[PDB]
Amino acid sequence: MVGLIWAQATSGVIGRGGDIPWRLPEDQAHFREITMGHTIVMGRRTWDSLPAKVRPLPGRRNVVLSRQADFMASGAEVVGSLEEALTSPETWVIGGGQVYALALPYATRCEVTEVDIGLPREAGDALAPVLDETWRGETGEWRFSRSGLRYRLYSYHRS
Ligand SMILES: NC(=O)C1=CN([C@@H]2O[C@H](COP(=O)(O)OP(=O)(O)OC[C@H]3O[C@@H](n4cnc5c(N)ncnc54)[C@H](OP(=O)(O)O)[C@@H]3O)[C@@H](O)[C@H]2O)C=CC1
Ligand SMILES: CCc1nc(N)nc(N)c1C#C[C@H](C)c1cc(OC)cc(-c2ccc(C(=O)O)cc2)c1
Repeated sequence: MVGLIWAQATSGVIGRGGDIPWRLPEDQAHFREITMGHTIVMGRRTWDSLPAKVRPLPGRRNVVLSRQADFMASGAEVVGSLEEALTSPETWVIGGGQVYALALPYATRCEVTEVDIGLPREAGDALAPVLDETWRGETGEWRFSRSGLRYRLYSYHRS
């Protein structure tokens, strides 16, 4: 089972300028709940965006995709191909834009957080993948953050 997990603005934006363009603690707990104890796979750019205190993400086997055979990352398994990255029975792909696109055909689950923020797409943004009709989805009820942000969770499956 390969799953994708991401948080997006309604527009589809998941990243801009190498960061996630909002703060949503409740989403972080959700992310932790889904991924804990499992292998997580991420692109090198997403690995870089992790704060040092949380790099590698603890309690998870961190796998980082890079075409750089040189690339070093303490606490992470650096691999040069997707095949090398998806060798765990339950694998969660945690970003970013490039790697969601690469892993999407391998995926049978998506766990999506939608953030109700005004954030129209700009050229060069990292974007969420588009889920087509092969997917079946359940839409969660809207929640309000601490904070000021409305958000909701989707669970998507295909067999
Ligand atoms: N909102 C969310 O849920 C999330 C948001 N983000 C955001 O996403 C953005 C980063 O995503 P993105 O810019 O798309 O970059 P990625 O995080 O997807 O990493 C891209 C890198 O992955 C490596 N790579 C890509 N394809 C391959 C391949 N086929 N084989 C081997 N290595 C490969 C390369 O690393 P190299 O260049 O070293 O070869 C490439 O530069 C940031 O803004 C981040 O904050 C990230 C995760 C989740
Ligand atoms: C929490 C954000 C997030 N939400 C969802 N639903 N899917 C995702 N794939 C990511 C993501 C991501 C990137 C890798 C990221 C960036 C970041 O910048 C501060 C922090 C985290 C992060 C995730 C979990 C934990 C934790 O378990 O304590 C800490 C930091 C994770």
